[PDB]
Amino acid sequence: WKTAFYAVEKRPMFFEQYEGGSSAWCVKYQFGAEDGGFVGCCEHGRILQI
Amino acid sequence: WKTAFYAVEKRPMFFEQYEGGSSAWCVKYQFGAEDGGFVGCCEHGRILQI
Repeated sequence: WKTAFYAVEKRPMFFEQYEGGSSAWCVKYQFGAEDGGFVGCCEHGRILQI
Repeated sequence: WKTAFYAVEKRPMFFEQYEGGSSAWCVKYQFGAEDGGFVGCCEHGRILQI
């Protein structure tokens, strides 16, 4: 797995109040994160199935 | 009435500029308050009718 697959990390989670839409009663919070992944040469590795 | 009917108050009326929906050419304002009441010993008072 040190060469079969790969994970790219860009930005961890973030939380923030969403000003606008907040009508002094319904406080609306927003959050997000960003990252991804992909495969290397998918020959190093196999899958045992029935 | 000092013991027949009770009026309960929670929050004096509050105002606030409604952020969101208010822009460089308009302003939105929003107010609210919380009050209520109930009867105490309604065996105290009496009513006169026809």
